[PDB]
Amino acid sequence: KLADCQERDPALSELYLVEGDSAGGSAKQGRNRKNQAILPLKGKILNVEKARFDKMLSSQEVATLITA
DNA sequence: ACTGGAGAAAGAAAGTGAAAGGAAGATAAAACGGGATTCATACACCGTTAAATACCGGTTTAAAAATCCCGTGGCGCGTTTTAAAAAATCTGTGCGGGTGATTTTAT
Repeated sequence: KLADCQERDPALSELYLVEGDSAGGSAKQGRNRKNQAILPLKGKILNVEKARFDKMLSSQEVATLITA
């Protein structure tokens, strides 16, 4: 789901987080593809304050964010 | 000749799809054990009598009970271990409005 940029210098790159695919589609068409990236999420995210470490690890959105 | 960037080769480390097999499950056929009938047949209850046994009086005697000395092991005390049961603390889950997403078929 990641739409990456073309710059290879991390000090000149940006990342945007959006709520879902409907917002991501609109964001990808108006961005500057040279040094901007878009990563869509899915709904409300897990509350890590009330959860456990294994429960956090078993999540999918958190894993995708960590990988990104 | 020399320098530094860039592309291509070559080599080594990590991820991968496929692998007997075995303990761990699961599912049927079989052997079992516990009720409803059906009587014939052996068992329960009632008069009669010869016989076997219980009981009394007095011995006795051999065996068991009572008594004394002693020397030990089997209970008793104090202090540790160790499972077992109980109290305390975590883990899921569903109720109803909200946010955002997935898949298979025909022509």
